[PDB]
This record gives sequence, structure tokens and C-alpha cells, in this order.
Amino acid sequence: EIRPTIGQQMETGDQRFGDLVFRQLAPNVWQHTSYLDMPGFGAVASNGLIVRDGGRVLVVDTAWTDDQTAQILNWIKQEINLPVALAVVTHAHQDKMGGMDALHAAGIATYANALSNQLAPQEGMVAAQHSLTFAANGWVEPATAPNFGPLKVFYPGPGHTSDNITVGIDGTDIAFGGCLIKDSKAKSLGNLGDADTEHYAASARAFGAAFPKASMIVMSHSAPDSRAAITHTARMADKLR
Ligand SMILES: CC1(C)S[C@H]([C@H](NC(=O)[C@H](N)c2ccccc2)C(=O)O)N[C@H]1C(=O)O
Ligand SMILES: [Zn+2]
Ligand SMILES: [Zn+2]
Repeated sequence: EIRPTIGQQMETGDQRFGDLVFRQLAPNVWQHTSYLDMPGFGAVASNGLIVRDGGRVLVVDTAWTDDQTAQILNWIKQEINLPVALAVVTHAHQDKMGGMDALHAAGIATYANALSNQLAPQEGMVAAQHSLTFAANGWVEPATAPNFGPLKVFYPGPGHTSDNITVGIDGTDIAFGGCLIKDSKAKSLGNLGDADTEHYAASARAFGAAFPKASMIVMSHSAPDSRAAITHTARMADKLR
């Protein structure tokens, strides 16, 4: 059993598949978890989502690596056996975009914030093949997110990074904060090296206001939590100003 140094542990309702862990969150939503083995430190878990939308599947975030991301695709093939229409990746760091080449090799259409695509080559990442753009209030421009089904993409403002985006799952009470949101018991906001410490608090609160009726908040490095993940993250971020 993988026991990560950073990230949630395995509990009841988790399926180990190869090097990854999968957890069903709703009838049509699963969390994927992959692990970066840091020598002398141990495993760092990172989470994304898999959403079934009728006869097709949608993915939020890659795993840390191409091979792990190919394992996500293998899990989808075994457990769902429907084609992946597209993936949305939530900023230009390894935990979220490290596996782009596996998605591209599989022929899956990839989407990211235009700014993530512009930053990708500066972050040792491969850009997504399509760029999302956003309104002044953070909502994605719908012409840039064709046929996204239940994925409702929201740019909350700079926080964990300047490019971080978030995703609500319409038809459910789930919203995904990626690395912007930390859980209600977290002591740290994680890596602030690329963060906007001035705007972080407002960006965390904007995510909450964008999906005001989401009761299950999914994030990169903890198990799904209540809305207290949002409010606690914002309270920690208030201390940065
Ligand atoms: C879990 C992290 C502290 S590391 C991860 C990310 N870092 C990477 O993906 C790096 N490539 C990395 C380098 C060394 C060890 C682990 C990750 C970041 O900088 O936001 N997201 C951070 C976070 O979400 O706070
Ligand atoms: Zn990051
Ligand atoms: Zn992260």
C-alpha cells in the first residue's frame, strides 16, 4: 500500500490500480490519484477527476508523469470502456500537466488556460493543444470550451499561481479547486514560490462564490472536503497580505 508523505492516505472506498488510486465520488465522477516518489522524502499524492458524460469521458488534470497518465487511460478503458473526449489541465506545473504527452499520444483533445499554455515551455511542460480564455469576472469564454458538457471552468484570479483554474461539475454538488485550495485542517498553503500572495485570499473566495452550492470540494493534495476547505484556505491566505 502506498502511504504518501504529502497527500491523503488510502481509506475504505479506494481502488488500487497499478501505481494509482481511484475513488468514486458520485455515480459519474471519480478522483484519480498519482504519486511522485521524492528520494529521501517519500510519495507526494496528486488528485484529479474523471467524469462520465453519457457516451464519453472527460478528464481534469494529468498525473505527474506520462506513464501514470497512460495508467489513468487504462483504468478508464477497463472500468468505463468509453472514449475520452477531452482533458482540462488546471495550471502549468508537473502535478497537473506532467502527463500531457500521454494524452496527446492517445489522440485526446487538451485544453488549458491560454496563460498556462504560454507558461508551459518555461515550466518544462508541453502546452495543451487548445487555449481557454476568461471574462473579467473569471468565467470561461464558452466559444473556447466547446462541448465541455458538465465541466464549468472558472478562473478565480491569481493565487497558487497566476494561471490556476478551477472546474465545477454541473449536475452534481462537486467543484474542483486544484492546488489553489487546501483542506480545512491544513497548516500550510503548500508551495508559494510562484504564488500571488496579495490576491490569493480573494481568488480562493471567488472560487467559493463561483460554485456557491458545491458541497464537496475536491483538491490536489487532500481528500474531498466540505466548503470549510475554501474558507480555511482563504483564512490562511489572509495572513499573506
Ligand atoms: C504539492 C506542492 C507543494 S508541489 C506541486 C508543484 N510542484 C511541482 O509539481 C514540482 N515539479 C515538484 C518539485 C519537487 C518535488 C515535488 C514537486 C507546485 O510547485 O505547485 N504543488 C504544490 C502545492 O499544490 O502546494
Ligand atoms: Zn502548482
Ligand atoms: Zn500541487
